[PDB]
Amino acid sequence: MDILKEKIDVASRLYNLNLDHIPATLQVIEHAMLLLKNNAGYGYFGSFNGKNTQEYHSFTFNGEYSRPVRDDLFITDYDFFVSGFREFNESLRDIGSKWSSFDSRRANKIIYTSVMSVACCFDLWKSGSRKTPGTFFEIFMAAVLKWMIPDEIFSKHIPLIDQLESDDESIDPSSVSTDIVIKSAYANASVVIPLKITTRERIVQPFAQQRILDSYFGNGVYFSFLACISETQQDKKKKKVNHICVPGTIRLYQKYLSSLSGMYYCDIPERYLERDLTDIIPVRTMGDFLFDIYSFFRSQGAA
Amino acid sequence: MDILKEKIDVASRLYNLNLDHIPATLQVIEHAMLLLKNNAGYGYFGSFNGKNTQEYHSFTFNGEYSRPVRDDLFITDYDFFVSGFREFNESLRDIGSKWSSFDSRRANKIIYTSVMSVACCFDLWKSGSRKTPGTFFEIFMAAVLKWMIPDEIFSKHIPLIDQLESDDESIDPSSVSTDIVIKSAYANASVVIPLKITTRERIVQPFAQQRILDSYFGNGVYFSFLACISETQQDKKKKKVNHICVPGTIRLYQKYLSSLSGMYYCDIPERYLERDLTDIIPVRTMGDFLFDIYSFFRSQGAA
Repeated sequence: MDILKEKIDVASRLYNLNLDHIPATLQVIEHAMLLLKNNAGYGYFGSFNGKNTQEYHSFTFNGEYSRPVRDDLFITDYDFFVSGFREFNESLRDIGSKWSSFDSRRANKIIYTSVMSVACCFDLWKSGSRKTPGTFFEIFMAAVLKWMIPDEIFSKHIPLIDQLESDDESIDPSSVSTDIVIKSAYANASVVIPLKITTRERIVQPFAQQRILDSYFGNGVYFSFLACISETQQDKKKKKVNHICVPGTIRLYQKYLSSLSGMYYCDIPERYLERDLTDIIPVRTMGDFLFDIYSFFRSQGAA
Repeated sequence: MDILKEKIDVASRLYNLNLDHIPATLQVIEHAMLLLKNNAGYGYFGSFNGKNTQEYHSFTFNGEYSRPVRDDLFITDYDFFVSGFREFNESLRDIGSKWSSFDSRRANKIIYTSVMSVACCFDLWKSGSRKTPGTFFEIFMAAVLKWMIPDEIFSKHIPLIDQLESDDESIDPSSVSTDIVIKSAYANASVVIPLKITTRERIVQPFAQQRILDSYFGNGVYFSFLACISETQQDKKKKKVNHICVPGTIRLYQKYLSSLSGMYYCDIPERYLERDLTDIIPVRTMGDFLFDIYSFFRSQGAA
């Protein structure tokens, strides 16, 4: 409960110190999962309604509700999740040769569960920076991306990215920038992975950053892939789920501000699945994310 | 108290309907001023400390405090303010011929007082959209800019600006975009005035917008001038005032994201007065703002 924060802080500190943080981060997953399992109620909460219906569940504790959870996506069985996680782990070693839709669906479900397990724990036991789930999301992904392409350069900091993130934190201590830079060992090209659970008004931020990097380093050096969990919004009173989408804005951004290589969600909002977006920017999955990122580095750039 | 909101709503509705809103907006100033005068305590609150000291005052009511107010800037005498306002009004008619430092200082002090009088009323009597002071700031400035250059085209809406503002509001109903577009009657050029009391993380927003307009309409069609009140932040516990500045970020933004014509404050943060910013972007005053904007249109563009 308060053991969870301590446990994150351990993994968070290892990460900043730039040490092997993966064991300590798995320990956070283990503990968040067992916490919800032994203390939290779990039921149907509300639905999103558009072209289709999407049902969402919530974890409960002493009245309080967690953010909405796609039950069809969250693995609510611990032993299931444990053996799932190991196979997910081994499939990343041979993603070059095999990456079926079953490999993608489970990578997606695993990432979702891992991040959302930590997130929901904070919604119920409200202890931490309130930006800690965002922090765990970065740490976790940094963990997985390391298992997968362990030969690419992780430990580079770029001055202008550090500038934007330092200044961001100096404004709002609760809204802090988590971006991952992976540079290719073999060519002068690298990816930049802005991580956010949900985007809200910070949707311009990856676009603006891409623009800045293009006009500072030149056009084919940095490629941005955006990783998210959802765009869900809880309406706690009416027991239903919104999807906060700005399709017009993203199109303006893609066309006239800057181009990103892709947008990725565990829980893709139904609105973002349409051609008005997908024509001009890939909107894929967190399982698709891993392959796309790997593919980029196999290609040595240019994707 | 609750009469103030009703009174703003009247002026706000006239404005959106695109009618003469100036009388109804002066009535809001009249009433906010008399409210603070008859009900509010007024004392020294705290200071900012850097290269120099800057003392700030606050209005009080039933324990509650208003945001910090530069006493040297706010006109706390009603009759003073009233005769001040009229002369300010007449000087805008002949700003071409005369605009001394005394004309600029009083324009600055008048704008400051008008906007901050409404703002502090909301901090004490907490009734309204919580974005209403921002709303009044736009309305007020739109009022003054109309007295000054009454021959330029105010009533144009640009699709892509409407898109960004509509989407902004759809995300956060409390954080809404207030930008003024004035198009020159005589040449294909116009200004875009993003208004914000303080900027916070929304500092990228005018830069990104400028970029988008340059890459959609071409480079010499839109020029952005940023109008603010301060960058003050209250620390209610320690009784002192911070200045939330991001000088590195604005430089990155000016150089690599987009160029704005100027940045204007009633209460310019001391940090923004340095050459590292002022070399690459004008950082002037709200009194200087009026002349600069007028100058732009006298020039018929290009400034």
